[PDB]
Amino acid sequence: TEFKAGSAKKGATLFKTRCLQCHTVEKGGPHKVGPNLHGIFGRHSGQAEGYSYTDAAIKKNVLWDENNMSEYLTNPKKYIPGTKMAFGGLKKEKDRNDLITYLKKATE
Ligand code: HEM
Repeated sequence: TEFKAGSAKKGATLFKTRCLQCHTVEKGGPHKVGPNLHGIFGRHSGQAEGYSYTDAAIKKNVLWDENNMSEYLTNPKKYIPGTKMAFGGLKKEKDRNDLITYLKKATE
């Protein structure tokens, strides 16, 4: 145990305000700046087909679980140096918790 469940509603609104800009979550959603995230959890870093990932991502070969996702969310480039993800992070564990919740839920 190292991650706890937050508000999905709250997660939904954070995403729209901080991730929507570059990503879709729906099944059959298009990749945009960032890849479609439908089905992320269970998946390894940089394997969505038809998406052009940096070398960095592929090489990392992360198992997208809720826990990893939270560390990544605090600081992407930190986690996967060279990554083309241009996001500062989420310093608050409470905002991250909400988000992963939303994510866990909406990319399923
Ligand atoms: C919002 C805070 C947000 C989330 C959530 C998010 C998720 C995310 C993941 C989990 C990946 C890696 C997935 C995989 O391995 O297939 C990923 C990668 C990229 N993203 Fe992202 N991301 C969020 C924020 C944003 C924003 C605001 C942007 C655009 C300015 C963006 C874009 C990208 C890009 C580009 C990548 C690919 C990295 C690479 O190939 O090196 N994301 N995102």
